[PDB]
Amino acid sequence: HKLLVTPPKALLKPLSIPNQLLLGPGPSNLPPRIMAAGGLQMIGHMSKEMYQIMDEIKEGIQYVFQTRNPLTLVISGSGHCALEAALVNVLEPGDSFLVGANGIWGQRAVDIGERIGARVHPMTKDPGGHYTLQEVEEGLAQHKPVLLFLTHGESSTGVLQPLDGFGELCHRYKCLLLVDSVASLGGTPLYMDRQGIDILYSGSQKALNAPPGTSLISFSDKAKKKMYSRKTKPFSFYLDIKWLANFWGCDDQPRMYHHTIPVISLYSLRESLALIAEQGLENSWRQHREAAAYLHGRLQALGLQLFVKDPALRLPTVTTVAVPAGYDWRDIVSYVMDHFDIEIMGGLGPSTGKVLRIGLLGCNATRENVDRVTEALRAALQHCP
Amino acid sequence: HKLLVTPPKALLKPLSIPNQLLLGPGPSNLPPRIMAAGGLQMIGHMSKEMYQIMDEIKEGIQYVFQTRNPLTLVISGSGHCALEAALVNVLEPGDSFLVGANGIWGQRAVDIGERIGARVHPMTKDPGGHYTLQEVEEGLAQHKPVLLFLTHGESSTGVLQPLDGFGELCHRYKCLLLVDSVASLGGTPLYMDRQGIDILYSGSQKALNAPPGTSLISFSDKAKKKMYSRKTKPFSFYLDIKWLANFWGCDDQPRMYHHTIPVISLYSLRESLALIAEQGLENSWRQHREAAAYLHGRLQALGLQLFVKDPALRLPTVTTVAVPAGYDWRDIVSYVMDHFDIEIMGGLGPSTGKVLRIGLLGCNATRENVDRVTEALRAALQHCP
Ligand SMILES: *Cc1c(COP(=O)(O)O)cnc(C)c1O
Ligand SMILES: *Cc1c(COP(=O)(O)O)cnc(C)c1O
Repeated sequence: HKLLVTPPKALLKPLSIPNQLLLGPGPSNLPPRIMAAGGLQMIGHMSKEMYQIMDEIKEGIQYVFQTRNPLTLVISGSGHCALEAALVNVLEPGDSFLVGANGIWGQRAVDIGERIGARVHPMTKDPGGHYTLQEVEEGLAQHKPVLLFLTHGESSTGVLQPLDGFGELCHRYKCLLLVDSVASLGGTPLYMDRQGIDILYSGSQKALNAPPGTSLISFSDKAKKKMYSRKTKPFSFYLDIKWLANFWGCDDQPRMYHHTIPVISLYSLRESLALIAEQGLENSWRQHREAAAYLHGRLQALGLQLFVKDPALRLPTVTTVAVPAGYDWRDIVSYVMDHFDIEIMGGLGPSTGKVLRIGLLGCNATRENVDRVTEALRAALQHCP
Repeated sequence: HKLLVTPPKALLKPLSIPNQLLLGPGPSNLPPRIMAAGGLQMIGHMSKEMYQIMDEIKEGIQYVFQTRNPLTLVISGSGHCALEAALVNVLEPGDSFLVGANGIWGQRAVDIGERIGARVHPMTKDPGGHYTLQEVEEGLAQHKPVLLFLTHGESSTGVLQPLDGFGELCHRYKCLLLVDSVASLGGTPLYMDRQGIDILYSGSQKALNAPPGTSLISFSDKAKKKMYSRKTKPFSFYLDIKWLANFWGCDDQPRMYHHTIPVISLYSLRESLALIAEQGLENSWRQHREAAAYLHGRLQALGLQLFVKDPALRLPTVTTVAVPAGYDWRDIVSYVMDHFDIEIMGGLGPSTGKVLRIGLLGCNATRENVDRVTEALRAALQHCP
């Protein structure tokens, strides 16, 4: 009858949070509109009003993806969860799957691919390598895979991958194209339909400035074919597209309960799509281009060296800087946080220990924050060791 | 170069939401403290401050679960996603899995079990059936399963399942116990450790009144054994416990990035655990008992008949009422919403069409809302057909 665990003393103090300027690869600081909807009251997860908001979010994804794919919806999970949803519904165990292992994203896409039992083919490329359209038409012709995965914005390495024709290509091989646009969406040009991409996904907490935990996905009719006619059943119920599609209104059938959508995160995601819709994709693209170029200038002035040699290959949203020799990078990062309240990051996966990563995302890709991060990284450079 | 999709006109209007009194099985209305943290700014998903909040959330789960299991953490997904996480790490394909199919929850637990390739054994019981400790010791002895699943609070049917000894039992069969306490946690007594439960999970949007999209989970050392020594790799990367455990600080090794936790939802979940810690589990349990009894009284007065005959079996958090003959239930539900701005629900799964469901959850389990829902359901009863 007696209680083993007593109420935690930490929980009896008020929730307090530090004020940080988040200039790493994400998540990023939230604009006022997005904090506001986050503080909103609940409505029924199946009210007609919730359905209306969901439908608006749908159009929002279609606008930012540039597509009319009826099979377009939010995944109730982080970026990873959309990637996993893409793979777990598309790949039968047995299917052949070709992955551009450019950075950690291609690796994760492999790890998942393996886990769901697939003939995965690692086109390994060193941290910084953007796959050649020449390397691709060889790789896929060679392995005749049902699916290719490619990272658009490689936030692990800072690479901006060209996408043109790969869609036209893959289609000729009866191959569907899967693109990770989590870091790239909103920050650089992308056209799901015109570039004939089959599965595009992005995440909430990058250029869109919504809080992390939701993600975005769209399937071309070809993918819709393959998924609705697979013999095997996806190893996941949570991520089962047939269920998700229906509840999200992509069917002929009335919405059936599947799982409880994250209502409040949807309010905030909605707003983030409203915001970029008001700005406009091209205006937003330009801002990210302009901010990144500015940031590049200042870093080079500091004596710092950009990690990606060719500028046309540089991801505007996440800039990667080689590590200043004679410096323990961790100090640099710590000094920025410790003295300026600013978050920047280091390497991830392949790029671990080899780079610093600086993000410029949505309402935060500004000349000012470029100034703040430069003036912070200058000071770091002065007294780090 | 030209843009197919134009910015959606719906997104160019401000986000507006109706004011609803949510008295169904969840999600429920949010208290002020929980709306406030929801409107908070972002911090680094890997800042020491985020780690501190996560650790406080951990204690919070340990307190509300009544456990010291080191393997205790939040799942970045709805209730379903915790259930799926439990199953996908515990069950090897081949393993024998025994499920109390009392309501839709047992069914979902089957569907998943099948999907991950398991020897699932459906102890079907009609909508309302609480498994007999007698039916259990037979079923599990018979099938020698590695895992049993049982719904604690059956929100599909309104049944409150007894749990005592099943833990002691299952252990004697070298069987791990898995309990769904999503609807029951905070609202009725439950003691993970004292009742020797092996895997307990709950969800954020029921009695805790946090927004939907996160969930809670804990593994006993026995489960921790089985999971860290399975030969096969879980069909999911997102839900892989080895990765999740590490990032959540349950390891000897420093936290490695896995996926981006939903920072803002964590703020809100934290607060919801702070709130129940201040109230206290027994005080909260009593409130739900008192409110439910009150609600029961009023429903019976209306001529309405409680769906679960024996009162000791009634889930305090979700009350189920048989459908008044001569009434199309959908009208009743609609009339409540249309005239009173109140949400109540109907059947789900097995109980579809056969019942109405009324939820009493956390700060919302109050005599007042019992009054409001009674006075709304009286009026409905007057002029429904
Ligand atoms: C941030 C990011 C993701 C999202 O990962 P989560 O942590 O799961 O949200 C996915 N892909 C890329 C390329 C990213 O930069
Ligand atoms: C509400 C509830 C859940 C949660 O389901 P999600 O919609 O995935 O959050 C799980 N189990 C039971 C018994 C519930 O009442």
